[PDB]
Amino acid sequence: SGFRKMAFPSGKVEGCMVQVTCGTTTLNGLWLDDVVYCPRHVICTSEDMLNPNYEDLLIRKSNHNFLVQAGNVQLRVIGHSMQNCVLKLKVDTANPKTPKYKFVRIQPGQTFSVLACYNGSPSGVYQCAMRPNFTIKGSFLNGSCGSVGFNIDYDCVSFCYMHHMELPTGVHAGTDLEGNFYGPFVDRQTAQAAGTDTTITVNVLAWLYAAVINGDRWFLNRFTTTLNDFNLVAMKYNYEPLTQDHVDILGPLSAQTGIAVLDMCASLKELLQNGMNGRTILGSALLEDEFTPFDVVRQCSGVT
Amino acid sequence: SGFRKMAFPSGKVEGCMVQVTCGTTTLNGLWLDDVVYCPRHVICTSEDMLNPNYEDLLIRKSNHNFLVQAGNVQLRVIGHSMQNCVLKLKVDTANPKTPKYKFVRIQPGQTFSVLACYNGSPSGVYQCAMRPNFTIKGSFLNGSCGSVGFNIDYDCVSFCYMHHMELPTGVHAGTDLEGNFYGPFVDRQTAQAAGTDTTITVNVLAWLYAAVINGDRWFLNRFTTTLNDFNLVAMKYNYEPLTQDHVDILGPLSAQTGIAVLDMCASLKELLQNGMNGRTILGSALLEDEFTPFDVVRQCSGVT
Ligand SMILES: CC(=O)N1CCN(CC(=O)Nc2cnccc2C)CC1
Ligand SMILES: CC(=O)N1CCN(CC(=O)Nc2cnccc2C)CC1
Repeated sequence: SGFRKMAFPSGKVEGCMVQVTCGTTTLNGLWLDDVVYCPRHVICTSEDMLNPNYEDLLIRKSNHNFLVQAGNVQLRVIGHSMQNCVLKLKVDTANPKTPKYKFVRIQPGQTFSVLACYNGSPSGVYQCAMRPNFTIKGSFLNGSCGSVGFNIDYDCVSFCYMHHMELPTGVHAGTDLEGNFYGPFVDRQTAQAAGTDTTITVNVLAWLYAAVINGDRWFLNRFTTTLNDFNLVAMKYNYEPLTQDHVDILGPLSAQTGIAVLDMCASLKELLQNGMNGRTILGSALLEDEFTPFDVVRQCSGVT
Repeated sequence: SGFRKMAFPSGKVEGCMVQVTCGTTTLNGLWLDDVVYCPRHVICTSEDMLNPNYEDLLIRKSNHNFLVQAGNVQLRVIGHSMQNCVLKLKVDTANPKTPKYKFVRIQPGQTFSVLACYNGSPSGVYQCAMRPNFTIKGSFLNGSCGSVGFNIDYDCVSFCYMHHMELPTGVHAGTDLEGNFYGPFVDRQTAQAAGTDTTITVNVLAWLYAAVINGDRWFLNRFTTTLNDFNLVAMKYNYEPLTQDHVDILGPLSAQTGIAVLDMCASLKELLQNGMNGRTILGSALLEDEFTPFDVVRQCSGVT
């Protein structure tokens, strides 16, 4: 028992972190096989930042300008290329610590762990969700670019995010490992609109199931609702509309607790309409949406 | 910017996790140099659990009864001994992945990361605080015993906790790495009183400084208070009394923000007396006490 905002063990990803320096800029790189991936803005200077011409800036750079260091060992760069907003630096040595891995583009509302790094050195690990508006609310300071987000399925690391920027609002934006930004963001120091965000309804329901499993039950009521009725409340409270696909993903949790998904929706409806009345659920005084139904099942069964 | 409940990178500790089986019971062990540490209750059976005579139960066991497996490799046990509530199994091979390490007994109110493990395999990592009453509110299922808590100072891992039990209240208890329980707990399946707990005042203040640094400032007011006055409020709201030692530890945060510690106390006093009024601080709707002043400084400066 107990429910915590748990991150994946970061060991397999720590073994891939390197430092990348180009000119005066230092950030993090991800060394997998004989390739180091890093944000392309490592080639920018302070003036360039406002509207960089990345193709022109990269043409001024040669393999020897990319200084890549894995702790104490220096890597020899034998190729460089830009793919979307990432640079791929081919090195002459395959990372001996390369885990089994995949590059995946996650969906908004899915969760992942972030290994925050500075100068190629890991500082901490935390779990977070890709917001419906494609931003993440992380903890990143200057030098954290190139830190990655990932999930782990037994021995396979699926990298889903590489950190690129902090928007003027203090929220974070980045790319998949092919350098495509999540959301409308660009790697420029410009004010950029993040879409209207919503709360991830399916995750809040999953977390209400985690609460019941772990003994927090005060919010269960004598009511039920329909998807239509619930979605009118979700609309008023800026929650994602619930679909049958979300109900289907909550199936295992519904089966385990014996609480029908629409009955849990009626509990969530009453919490949205009345608040928590100064009470808590799993140590939180708000409705948590950073746990997917998969996360809840995994934590509640002890998956390694 | 951004502030997250960050755990230490778990790689150095993942490399130490092993599985220990004695009879029908399997739990986790910590392999450091040529010693494997694990909870002594690995030698109990269902009947024994209520009041085990550990000295007698261990006398029935020989080195060959302790099956220790590090992933796929089997370790050869050449000695066994009980120290307080831990067993130390001497093995014939020093762990090649042994990091620089220390065994420390943490103080109540201090924080640490837990690497939750099942069958010697890491499942996740989360940060938590040792409650003032010496319990932890973790996420542990059957098989998680032997999972450890730790802090990391650059390359040195200070192990401070080994998980032993879940109290009937769903809270967790364990020992330091010398097998001494934190708090009054014993390794028996008996109802056990956990002391009256309090909120870690110095940590809530540290977290209010983290909030101001990261832009959440709505709670700052035109008031000040004294340690005496603040401590009358702390008393009413079951917060730890604030001392000059706590004020001194908040010094760096006070210097960085320019907000005197007693002025932050007056903000905390108003939040205790009036609540959050449906607002949030760093994504939380309650007063968070799981970040020490050290944690706040480290996260706000990017320490690796
Ligand atoms: C070079 C360029 O066009 N830019 C504009 C500056 N950015 C730098 C940037 O966003 N850093 C950063 C990331 N995360 C947290 C904190 C900070 C300070 C990179 C992309
Ligand atoms: C052998 C003995 O005297 N006991 C009594 C049983 N306990 C087992 C125990 O507390 N397990 C556990 C730990 N954490 C979360 C969930 C569970 C189920 C070990 C100590």
